[PDB]
Amino acid sequence: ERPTFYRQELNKTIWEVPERYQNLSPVGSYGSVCAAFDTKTGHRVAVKKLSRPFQSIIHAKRTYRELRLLKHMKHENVIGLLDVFTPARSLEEFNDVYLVTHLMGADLNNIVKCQKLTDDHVQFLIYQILRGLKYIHSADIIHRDLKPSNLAVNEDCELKILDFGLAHTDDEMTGYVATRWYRAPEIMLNWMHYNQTVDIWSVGCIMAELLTGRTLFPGTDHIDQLKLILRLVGTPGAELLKKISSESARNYIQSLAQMPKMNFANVFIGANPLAVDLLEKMLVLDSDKRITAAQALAHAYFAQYHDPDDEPVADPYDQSFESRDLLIDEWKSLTYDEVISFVPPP
Ligand SMILES: Nc1ccc(N2C(=O)C=CC2=O)cc1
Ligand SMILES: [Cl-]
Ligand SMILES: [Cl-]
Ligand SMILES: [Cl-]
Ligand SMILES: [Cl-]
Ligand SMILES: [Cl-]
Ligand SMILES: [Cl-]
Ligand SMILES: [Cl-]
Ligand SMILES: [Mg+2]
Repeated sequence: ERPTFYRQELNKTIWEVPERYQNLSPVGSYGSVCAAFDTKTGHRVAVKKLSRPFQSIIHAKRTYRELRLLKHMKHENVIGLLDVFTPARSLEEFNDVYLVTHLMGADLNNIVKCQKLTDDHVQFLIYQILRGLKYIHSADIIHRDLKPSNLAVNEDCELKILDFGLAHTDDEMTGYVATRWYRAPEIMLNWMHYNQTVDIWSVGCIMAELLTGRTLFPGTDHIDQLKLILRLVGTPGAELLKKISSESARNYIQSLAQMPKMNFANVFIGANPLAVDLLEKMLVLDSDKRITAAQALAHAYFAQYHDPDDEPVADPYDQSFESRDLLIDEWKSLTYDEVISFVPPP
């Protein structure tokens, strides 16, 4: 049952993998990644070797979280797991974890910065993002890091969501950085407990950028970005203010002069009126009032692609491990069980 493994050193790293994976080629270094040819399936794949997966309790739990999430995702518009393996023959010698996915080429950044996008292209790209998000949200998963570099696109304009947020550093979110430009204001500023509605804010920012060719909220820091956001959508009323938990944050918001919501038709000049309407329903400051993924799929902007019989939901997903307090070797044994129980896709 166990395949034969072979060892090789590539760019100062030892790779020990099943014989089915051939012609390994480093492509980046979380972990290190190689492209390879999978002779069993005929696909070009990415093989990721995790770095120090069990070095702390925090790191061991994150390894388990990533493997559980990738094993669950089975949807045309979401990255899935082709294989997971370890050269260890027993739990006692278990130390390394390797993950195998389809090799991705272009991301949405390349399409946006380069090509000329018709409204038809925007419809199809945003439709596929929302189709994947309906699936993800139906399992009570929040992506939390949706942005153009985390969306893979091929020559036929087909799209996959990848790089789920496995929980970023403060330094990574500081300054003039794309890592913050797509984040909802309530999570950027820790206003309140957040939920899946943060992802719809991100879709609105991405859709705006496809329509204009320009970043919607390219702030030079957290406060500059908040000012750009409030100039477009308006300052909050008393209803949303009650929902912000920090007294200082509430005090700061009330220090700002009040501003009305702008006319989106005079911002997104020449856009399809149905695109403008959908943007007004995503980019809502109060997260309770944003449109959901399931509701957006039925919006008239997507009439040529919407098929309610081909927009599936996910199997239920048990996340109770997230509140569990375990030792390193307990998280490690749980991860080992999930490696050896993996069943490949058809
Ligand atoms: N700045 C800016 C650039 C482009 C746009 N635009 C749309 O939003 C849809 C067509 C179009 O040219 C709007 C503002
Ligand atoms: Cl093999
Ligand atoms: Cl996939
Ligand atoms: Cl090992
Ligand atoms: Cl990006
Ligand atoms: Cl005022
Ligand atoms: Cl489950
Ligand atoms: Cl421990
Ligand atoms: Mg990424």
